[PDB]
Amino acid sequence: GVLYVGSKTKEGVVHGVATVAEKTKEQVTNVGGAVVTGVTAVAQKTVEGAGSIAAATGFVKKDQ
Amino acid sequence: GVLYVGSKTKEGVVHGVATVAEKTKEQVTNVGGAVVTGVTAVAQKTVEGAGSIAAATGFVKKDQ
Amino acid sequence: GVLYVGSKTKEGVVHGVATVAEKTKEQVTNVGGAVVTGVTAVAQKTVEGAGSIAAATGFVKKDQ
Amino acid sequence: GVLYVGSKTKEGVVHGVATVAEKTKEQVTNVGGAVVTGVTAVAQKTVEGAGSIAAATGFVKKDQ
Amino acid sequence: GVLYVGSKTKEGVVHGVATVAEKTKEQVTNVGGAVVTGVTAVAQKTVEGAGSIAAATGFVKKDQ
Amino acid sequence: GVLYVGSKTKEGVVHGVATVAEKTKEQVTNVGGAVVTGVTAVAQKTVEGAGSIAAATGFVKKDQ
Amino acid sequence: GVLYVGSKTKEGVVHGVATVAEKTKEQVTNVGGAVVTGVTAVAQKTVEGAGSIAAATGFVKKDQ
Amino acid sequence: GVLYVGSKTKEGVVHGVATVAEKTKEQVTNVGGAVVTGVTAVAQKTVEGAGSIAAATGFVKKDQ
Amino acid sequence: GVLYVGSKTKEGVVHGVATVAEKTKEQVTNVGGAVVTGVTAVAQKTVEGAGSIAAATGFVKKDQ
Amino acid sequence: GVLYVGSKTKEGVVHGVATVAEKTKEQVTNVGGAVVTGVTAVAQKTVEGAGSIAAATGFVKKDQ
Amino acid sequence: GVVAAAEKTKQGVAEAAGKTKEGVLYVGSKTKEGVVHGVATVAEKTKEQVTNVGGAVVTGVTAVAQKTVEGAGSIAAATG
Amino acid sequence: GVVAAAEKTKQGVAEAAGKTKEGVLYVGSKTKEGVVHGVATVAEKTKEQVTNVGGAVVTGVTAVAQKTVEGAGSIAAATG
Amino acid sequence: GVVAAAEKTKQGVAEAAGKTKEGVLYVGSKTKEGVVHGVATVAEKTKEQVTNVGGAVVTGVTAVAQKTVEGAGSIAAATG
Amino acid sequence: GVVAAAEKTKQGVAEAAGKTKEGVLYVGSKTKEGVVHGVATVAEKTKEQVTNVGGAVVTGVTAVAQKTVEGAGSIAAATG
Amino acid sequence: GVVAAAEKTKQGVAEAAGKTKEGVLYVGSKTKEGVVHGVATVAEKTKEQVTNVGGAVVTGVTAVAQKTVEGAGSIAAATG
Amino acid sequence: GVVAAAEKTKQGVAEAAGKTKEGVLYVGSKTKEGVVHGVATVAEKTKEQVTNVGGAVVTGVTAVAQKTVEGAGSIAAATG
Amino acid sequence: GVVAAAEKTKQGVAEAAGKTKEGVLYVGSKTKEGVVHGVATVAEKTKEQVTNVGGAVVTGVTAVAQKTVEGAGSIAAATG
Amino acid sequence: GVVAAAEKTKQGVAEAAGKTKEGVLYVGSKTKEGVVHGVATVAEKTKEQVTNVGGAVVTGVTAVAQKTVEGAGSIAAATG
Amino acid sequence: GVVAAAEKTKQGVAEAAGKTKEGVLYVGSKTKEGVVHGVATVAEKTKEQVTNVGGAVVTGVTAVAQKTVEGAGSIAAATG
Amino acid sequence: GVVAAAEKTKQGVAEAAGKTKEGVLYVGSKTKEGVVHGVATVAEKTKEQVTNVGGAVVTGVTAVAQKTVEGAGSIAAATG
Repeated sequence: GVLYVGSKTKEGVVHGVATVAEKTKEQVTNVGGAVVTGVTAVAQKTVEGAGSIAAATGFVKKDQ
Repeated sequence: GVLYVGSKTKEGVVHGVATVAEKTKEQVTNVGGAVVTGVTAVAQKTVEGAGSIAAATGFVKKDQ
Repeated sequence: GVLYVGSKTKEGVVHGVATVAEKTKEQVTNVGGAVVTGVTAVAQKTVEGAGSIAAATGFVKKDQ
Repeated sequence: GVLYVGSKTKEGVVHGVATVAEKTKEQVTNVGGAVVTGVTAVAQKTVEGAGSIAAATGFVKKDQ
Repeated sequence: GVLYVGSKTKEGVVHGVATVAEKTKEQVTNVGGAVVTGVTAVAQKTVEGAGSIAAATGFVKKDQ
Repeated sequence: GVLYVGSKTKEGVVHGVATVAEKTKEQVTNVGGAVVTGVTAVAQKTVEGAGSIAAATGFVKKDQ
Repeated sequence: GVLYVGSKTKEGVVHGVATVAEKTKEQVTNVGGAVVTGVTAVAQKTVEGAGSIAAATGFVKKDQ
Repeated sequence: GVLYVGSKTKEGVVHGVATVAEKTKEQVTNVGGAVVTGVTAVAQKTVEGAGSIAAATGFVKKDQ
Repeated sequence: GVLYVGSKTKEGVVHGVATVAEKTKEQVTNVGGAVVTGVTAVAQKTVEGAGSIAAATGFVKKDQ
Repeated sequence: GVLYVGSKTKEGVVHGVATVAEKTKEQVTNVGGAVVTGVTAVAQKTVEGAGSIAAATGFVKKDQ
Repeated sequence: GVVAAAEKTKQGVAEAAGKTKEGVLYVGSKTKEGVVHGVATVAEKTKEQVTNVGGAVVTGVTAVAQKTVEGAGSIAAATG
Repeated sequence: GVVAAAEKTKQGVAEAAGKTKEGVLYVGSKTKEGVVHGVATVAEKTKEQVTNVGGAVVTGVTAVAQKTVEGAGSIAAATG
Repeated sequence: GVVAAAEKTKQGVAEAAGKTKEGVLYVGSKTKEGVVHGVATVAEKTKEQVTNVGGAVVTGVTAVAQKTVEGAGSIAAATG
Repeated sequence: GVVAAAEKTKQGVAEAAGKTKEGVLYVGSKTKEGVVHGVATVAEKTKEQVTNVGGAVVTGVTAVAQKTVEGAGSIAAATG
Repeated sequence: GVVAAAEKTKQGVAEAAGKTKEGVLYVGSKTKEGVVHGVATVAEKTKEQVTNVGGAVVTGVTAVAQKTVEGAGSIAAATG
Repeated sequence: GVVAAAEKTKQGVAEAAGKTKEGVLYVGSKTKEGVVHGVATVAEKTKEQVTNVGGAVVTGVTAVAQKTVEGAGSIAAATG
Repeated sequence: GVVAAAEKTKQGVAEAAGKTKEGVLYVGSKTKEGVVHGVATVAEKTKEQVTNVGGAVVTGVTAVAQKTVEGAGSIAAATG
Repeated sequence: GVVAAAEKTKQGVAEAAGKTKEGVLYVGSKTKEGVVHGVATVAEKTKEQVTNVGGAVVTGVTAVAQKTVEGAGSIAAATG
Repeated sequence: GVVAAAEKTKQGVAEAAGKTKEGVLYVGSKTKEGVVHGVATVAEKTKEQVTNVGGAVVTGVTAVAQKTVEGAGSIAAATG
Repeated sequence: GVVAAAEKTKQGVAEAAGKTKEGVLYVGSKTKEGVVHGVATVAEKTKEQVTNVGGAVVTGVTAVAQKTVEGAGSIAAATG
């Protein structure tokens, strides 16, 4: 039989994200559009199937 | 038979996200759009099926 | 049988992302478009299937 | 049988991304287009199947 | 049987990307086009199948 | 049987990319075209199959 | 049997790319074309199959 | 059996590319063409198959 | 059996490319053509098969 | 059996390319043609097969 | 002295400050000192025998973090 | 003195400051001192025998982080 | 003195500052001192015998991080 | 003194500053001192015997990071 | 003094500064001091015997990073 | 003094600065001091015997990085 | 003094500066001091015997990086 | 003084500067000092015997990088 | 003084500068000092014997890079 | 003084400069000092014997790069 002593496994992982912002100046003017300027960390693992969205941020959907 | 002694497994995990913002200035003016500027951490694991949205932030949906 | 003593495995992983911004000035003016200017870390692992979007940020979809 | 003692494996990994921006000035004016100017780290691993988008940022889709 | 003692393997990996920008000035004016000027790190590994896009940034798709 | 003691293997890897820009001035004016001027690091490894795009940045697709 | 003690192998690798730009001035005016002026590092390894594009940047596709 | 003690192998590798640009002035005016003026490092290794493009930058495709 | 102790092999490699440009002035005016004026390093190794393009930069394809 | 102790082999390699340009002035005016004036280093090694282009830069293809 | 002033604004913020001194900050930081982790073993037959006479013996997995301000620190000490 | 002033703006921010001194910051930083990790072993028959008389013996996996301000620090010490 | 001023703007920011001194910053940095990692072993029959008389003996996997301000630091010391 | 001024702009930023001194910054930096990593071994029969009398002996995988400000630092010391 | 001024612009930035002094920066830098890595061994029969009397002996894989400000530093020292 | 000025521009940037002094920068740089890497061995029968009396002996894979400000530094020292 | 001025431009940049002094920069640079790498060996039967009496002996793979400011530095030293 | 001026341009850049002094730059540069690399050996039977009495002996693969500011530096030294 | 001026241009650049002094630059440069590389050997039977009494002996592959500011530097020194 | 001027051009560049002094530049340059490379040997039976009494002996592959500012530099020195 199979033995697993002290074994580690990572699948779809995100680890260690550091960010710093000192004395920064930002000016935005948006009209009917998207503007994104932030930290985003996403991890997904799908065994089977379809139509799985892990994350959706800052979007403008206007389908017809 | 199978033995698992002291074994570890990660699947779809997000770990360790650090952020700092000191003395920052931001000015935003939005009209009918999306603006995102924040920390976002998302983790998903789907065995099967479909149509599974883990997270949706800062969006403007106007379907017809 | 198979033995796994002290074995490690990474599949679809993102690790160690550091960012710093000191005394930076940014001015944006968007009209009906996309502007992205932020840290983004994404990790995916799909065994089978289709139609799996891990992350979607700063977009403008106007299908007809 | 197979033995794995102290063995390591990386597949689809992104590791160690450092960025610094000091005293930088940026001015953007966008009309109905895309402008991207940010750190992006993406890692994917697909065993089988199709139609898997790991990340999509700063886009303008207007299909007919 | 096969033994793997202290063995390492990298497949589709991106490691060690450093960037610095001091006292830089940039001015952009875009109309209905794409402009990209940011760090991008992407890693992919596909065992089989098709139609797998790891990353898509700063694009303008207007199919008919 | 095969032994692998302390053996290393790299396949599709990108490692060590350093960039510096001090006191640089850039002025761009784009109309309905593509302009790219940023660091890009991409690594791919495909065992079999087809139609796999690792990265696509700064493009303007208008098929008919 | 085969032994691999302390053996190294590189296949499709890109390593060590350094770039510096001090006090440089650039002025671009594009109309419906492509202009590229940035660091790009790409590494690919394909065992079999076809239709695999590792990277595509700064292009204007208008097929009919 | 075959022994590999301390053996090294490179296949399709690019290593050591250094570039410097001090006090340079460039002025470009493009109309419906391609202009490329940046560092590009590409490495490919294909065991078998066809239709594999490692990198494509600064192009204008208008097939009929 | 074959022994490989401390043996090295290079196949399709590019190594050591240094470039400097001080106080240079360039003025370009392109109409519907290609102009290339940048460092390019490319390395390929193909065991078998066909239709493998390692790199394509600064081109204008208008087939009929 | 064959022994390889401390043996080196180069096949298809390009090594050591240095370039300097100080106080140079260039003025180009292109119409529907190709102009190339940059460093280019290319290395190829093909075991068998056909139709393998390592690099193509600054070209204008208009087949009928 | 420092002076700040915002006028005729829909949104405004005026901040002024004299002498200032920042402090230490630790966000998401890890520190290990004297730690042992990840020890895996597989055996069929193990025999261990220790025989001590008038001495000091330390054995097994062990982590220590001593901090002796005055005097002698030792893991094992045997002074006759 | 420092002076800042914003006028006739829909959004405005005026900040002024005199002497300033920043501090230390640690974000997402790791530090190891005296650490042992990743030790894997496979054996069939193990025999270990230690025989000490009037001495010091240290053995096995061990991590130590000593910091003796005054006096002598030693892992094993045997003074007759 | 420093003076900054923004006028007749929809969005404006005026910042002024006198003397300034930045501080240390550590983002995503790693440091190892006295560390042992990645030790793998495979054996069939292992025998280990230690025999100490009036001495110091250190053995096995070991990591140490000593910092003795005054006095003598030693891993193993045997003074008669 | 330094003076900055922006007028008649939809977006404007005026910044002014006198004396300034930057500080140290570490982003994504690694440092190893006294480290041992990647040690792999395969054997069939191992025998190890140590026999010490009135001396110092150090053996096995070992990492040390000593920093003695005043006094003598030694891994193994045997003074009669 | 330094003076900067932007007028009649849709987007403008005026920055002025007097004396300035930059600082050290480390981005993505690595440093090794006293390190041992990548040691692989394959054997069938190994025998090791050490016999010490009143001396110092150091053996095995070893990494050290000593920094003695005043006094004598030695890996192994045996003074009678 | 330095003076910069931009007028009648859709986008403009005016920067002025007096005395300036840049600092050190390290991006993607590596440094090794006292390092040992890549040691591979294959053997069938190994025998090692050391016999020390009142002396210093150092052996095996070893990396050292000593930095003695005042006093004598030595890997092995044996003073009678 | 230095003076720069841009007028009647859609995009403009005016920069002026007085005295300036650049600093050191290191991008993608490597440095080795006291390093040993790439040592491969194949043998069938190895015998090693060392016999020291009142002396200093150093052997095996060894890398050292000493930097003694005042006093004598030596790998092996044996003063009677 | 230096004067630069651009007028009536769609894109313009005016830069002016007084005294200027550049600094050192290192891009993609390598440096080795005291290094040993690429040593391969194949043997069937190896015998090595060292016998030291009251002397200094250094042997094996060795890399050293000494930098003694005041005092005598030596790899091996034996003063009676 | 220096004067530059561009007028009535779609794209223009005016640069002016007074005194200027360039600095050192190193791009893609290599330097070796005290290095040994590429040593290959094949043998069947090797015997090596060293016998030292009250002297200095250095042997094997060796690379050194000494830099003694004041005092005597020697690889091997034996002063009675 | 120097004067440059471009007028009525679609693209123009006017540059002017006073006193100027260039600096050293090294692109793709190599330098070796005290180096040994490419040493290959094949033998069947090798015997080496060294017997030193109160002297200095250096042997084997050796590279040295000494730089003694004041005092005597020697590879081997034996002063009675």
